[PDB]
Amino acid sequence: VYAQEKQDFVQHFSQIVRVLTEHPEIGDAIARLKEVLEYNAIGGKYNRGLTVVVAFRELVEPRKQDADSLQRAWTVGWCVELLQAFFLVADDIMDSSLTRRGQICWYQKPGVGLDAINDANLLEACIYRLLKLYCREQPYYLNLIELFLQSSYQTEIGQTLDLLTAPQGNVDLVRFTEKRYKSIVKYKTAFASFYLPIAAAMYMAGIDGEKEHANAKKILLEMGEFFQIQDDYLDLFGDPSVTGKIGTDIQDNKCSWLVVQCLQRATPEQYQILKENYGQKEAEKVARVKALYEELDLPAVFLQYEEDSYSHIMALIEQYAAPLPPAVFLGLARKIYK
Amino acid sequence: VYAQEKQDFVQHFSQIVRVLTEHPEIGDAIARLKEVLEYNAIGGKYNRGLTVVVAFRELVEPRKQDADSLQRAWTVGWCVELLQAFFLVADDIMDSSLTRRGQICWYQKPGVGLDAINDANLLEACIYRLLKLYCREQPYYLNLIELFLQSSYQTEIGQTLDLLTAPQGNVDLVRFTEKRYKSIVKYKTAFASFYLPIAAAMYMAGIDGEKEHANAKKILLEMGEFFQIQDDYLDLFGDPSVTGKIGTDIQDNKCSWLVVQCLQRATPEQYQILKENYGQKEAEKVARVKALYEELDLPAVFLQYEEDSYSHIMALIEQYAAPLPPAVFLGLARKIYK
Ligand SMILES: NCCC(O)(P(=O)(O)O)P(=O)(O)O
Ligand SMILES: NCCC(O)(P(=O)(O)O)P(=O)(O)O
Ligand SMILES: [Mg+2]
Ligand SMILES: [Mg+2]
Ligand SMILES: [Mg+2]
Ligand SMILES: [Mg+2]
Ligand SMILES: [Mg+2]
Ligand SMILES: [Mg+2]
Repeated sequence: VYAQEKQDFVQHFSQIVRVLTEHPEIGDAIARLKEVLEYNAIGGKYNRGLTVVVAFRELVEPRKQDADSLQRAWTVGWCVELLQAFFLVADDIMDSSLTRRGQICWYQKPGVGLDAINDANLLEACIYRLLKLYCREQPYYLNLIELFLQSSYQTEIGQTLDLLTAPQGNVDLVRFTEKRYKSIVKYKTAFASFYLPIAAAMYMAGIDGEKEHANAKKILLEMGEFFQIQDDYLDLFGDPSVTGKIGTDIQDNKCSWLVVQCLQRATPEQYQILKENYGQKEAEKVARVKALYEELDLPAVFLQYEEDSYSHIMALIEQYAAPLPPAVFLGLARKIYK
Repeated sequence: VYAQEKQDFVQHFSQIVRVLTEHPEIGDAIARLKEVLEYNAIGGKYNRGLTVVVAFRELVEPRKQDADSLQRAWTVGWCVELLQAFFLVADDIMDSSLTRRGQICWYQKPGVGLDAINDANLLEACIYRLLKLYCREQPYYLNLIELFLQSSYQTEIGQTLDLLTAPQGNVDLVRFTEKRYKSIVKYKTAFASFYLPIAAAMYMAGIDGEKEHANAKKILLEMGEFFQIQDDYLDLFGDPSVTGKIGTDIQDNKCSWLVVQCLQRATPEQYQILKENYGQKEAEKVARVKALYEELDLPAVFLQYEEDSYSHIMALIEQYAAPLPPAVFLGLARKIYK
């Protein structure tokens, strides 16, 4: 059912690679592009890319869903997956991460290293190549170009706020507030992970109205915040065999949802333990932070937050879904809430 | 004269920064964006950015050069400078460079490091922000967006070929051929440094014809090749007080014009010296390579190549300038040939 939706989307990847890797001496760069694409855009759940396709099929009249229109829909879905790949290749370098999607991070691969910086930019370039190849004659062409560009700018502003609040070797507990946290996740995750795929399908369906996009945004940016909060919870308490990646938030001095909650509940003694042990590479210091989170019942605080968040997002769907089919937002809510 | 053209272009930078750095909690990210912009887009000769303005003034009828049209011209000129800044911030990381434009490389700055990866992407994002803010209602809007996107993709393919031919710790003398060299520079430099600013002004002047852009390209890509050959010559034989940067091509195992010329002229003994000493960090090995280049009269070979190249580019101007004013290409030829 959901795995069959997944299978149909994945089966289009081979064609995406062929169209992108189709001049001889430059063939070595194209062979490297193929390796970058295969290593990084394949191995995930493809939820963002699939959201484009599922939303498109639910927003466009079935008699208008011809072979070429569906081809454009899974191409844009794959552009969303490429945008995620570009950001994650770079994010893994800047966060000093080890693994991603069950394998070593592209930059950690022997023979890759900081050449991954240019590889990340190539993934970004592939989006606009695919949009030109498949959507240049469509009335929503410029809307899609501007949407991917604006989503990248917002993510990058978010990444800047994330990195500025997490300086290496500096105590930044005073800056780990709820207000700072909400602004970081709004920009670094909410815009590109949730608004982008639904907005892309909306534009392809000819739904270009400011009011409709603003209403969809009201639901989706709140869903984006939950998704990042769950990502911060899983960084420490998730199973790496399930998440496919090793957590680094504590070592990286990140303004995680966990540290924000810790500081709101900590006694003066607990604050001192957090101050002495946070943002450092020493395994025993990281372990001390985890023990403090468990002492403050942060896993239980997360489960209560997830319940309260799900009800809030469902209340936002009742308020702002119209005139779009509620199934567009309910499908996405089912996939992110566990 | 040329310094007054330069001064007028530089005086618009303060407005570019204000428009880009104009939401409070996110203010810290905006303050970082301002620091990235001031450190990296200021300190150069601004030749690419000025080329847009000079070409625009020479291609557009003076009665059509109103205040708003000129404002759009120096804004696009600054978008070209931003594109260069994005690529150079990243290139300095991947080439392990120390200095640029007379100061330490942005990534080498204490407190910056690999966060410069996101800073480079922010510079790239600023191009499309400025194009939307100043050119969205112009008929050449999409032509400019697609031109900057295509120029970035070609540069990135070029950067891939550059990095693949220069593996760290691997002997790659067999791959340092004239054919490989010509393909690397065509993509990594020629397209974005020479075709882009003239094409941008051409589109702003309403010159959008395939034939006209192809003719301009025939001159400009050849000029781009010369510029990269001079860049490779200056990497070793240039004065860092004049170039503003320290050479790393020998240490980085790069397919430089110098090593290509060395291999074409080397005796079996000289080839062995090059093989033992190229692509390594040891100062005495780098010195041994430089001595071999001087023994093979490569500085004299470069001066003869520069003379032969200047005559060839001037012959290309006589063939392909029409119907554009030859001054458009002659101005650029004067600034790059020393
Ligand atoms: N949002 C980008 C990637 C992350 O979610 P990830 O946990 O590295 O996948 P981050 O926590 O670095 O923000
Ligand atoms: N073209 C990009 C930058 C260079 O010219 P630069 O010498 O680093 O300025 P490269 O030699 O790395 O190609
Ligand atoms: Mg990360
Ligand atoms: Mg991160
Ligand atoms: Mg995370
Ligand atoms: Mg360099
Ligand atoms: Mg380089
Ligand atoms: Mg160089």
